[PDB]
Amino acid sequence: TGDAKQAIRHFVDEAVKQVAHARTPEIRQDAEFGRQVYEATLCAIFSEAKDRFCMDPATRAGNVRPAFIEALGDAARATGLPGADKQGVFTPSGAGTNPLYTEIRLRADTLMGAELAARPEYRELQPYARQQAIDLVANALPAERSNTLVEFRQTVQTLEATYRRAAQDASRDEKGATNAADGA
Repeated sequence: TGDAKQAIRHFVDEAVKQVAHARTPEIRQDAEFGRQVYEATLCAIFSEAKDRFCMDPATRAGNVRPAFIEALGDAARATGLPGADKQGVFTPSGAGTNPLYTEIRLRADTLMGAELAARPEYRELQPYARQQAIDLVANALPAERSNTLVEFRQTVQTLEATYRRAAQDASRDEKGATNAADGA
């Protein structure tokens, strides 16, 4: 409770397992629907990537979002994620789906939702479950798609920390008195 970093984190692990097994026999049953989870795995991580950076109150205005969005598009480009290039931006679709991570999210959500989950520690605790949940999807293809998945995975995580670290600097110069960042 005093270190949601480890506590709330371990609660997630359990949930993940339960589902892990739940949707494990189906993936091995047939080699196809498992590959569908690969595309959704990225997309879920992508719409969330943008949403995470966007929602973060410490990153509302000109917090480097423009570049953050393009980076993801560039990174998702090499991956080979289905999509299309519109004007000058690459985008797959509107929110993947998240039918797996959402299931474990519900279990832990109803369990934690406590003061420990309050602390901003839940931030870093982003690749904890994914690393696992996504590991399963890797089972259907832990060879290639895996290399691609593990890449876009760490790529996004570092993309946020790097973009956040920068914005954080701007936040320091933001506070003042008037016209701090109204951009009227």
